[PDB]
Amino acid sequence: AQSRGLDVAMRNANDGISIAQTAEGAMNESTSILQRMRDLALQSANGTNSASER
Amino acid sequence: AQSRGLDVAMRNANDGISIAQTAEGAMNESTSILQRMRDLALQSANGTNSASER
Repeated sequence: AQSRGLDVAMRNANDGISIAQTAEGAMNESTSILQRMRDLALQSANGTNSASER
Repeated sequence: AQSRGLDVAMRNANDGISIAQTAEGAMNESTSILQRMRDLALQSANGTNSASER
């Protein structure tokens, strides 16, 4: 019984690592988007931008 | 007469071991069923199961 429980525990831990991996990948995409947005803001901060390109 | 009684006692004891064997086999099946149910519960105790899997 304990060995079967251990196998089930390994499967549960693998599911946990998989869901963590999926979350990590989503966060990677989000971080890339955030960095792009930060660069956009920094570019907008330049004085010579009139209003339209802003 | 004692010899006849001894034969009767041997037959009765053998019937008893037969009953014990049948009960033991059925209870072995029951133990297997309980082990499978325990595995099912441990699997369900995950967090990555939403609702349908449960």
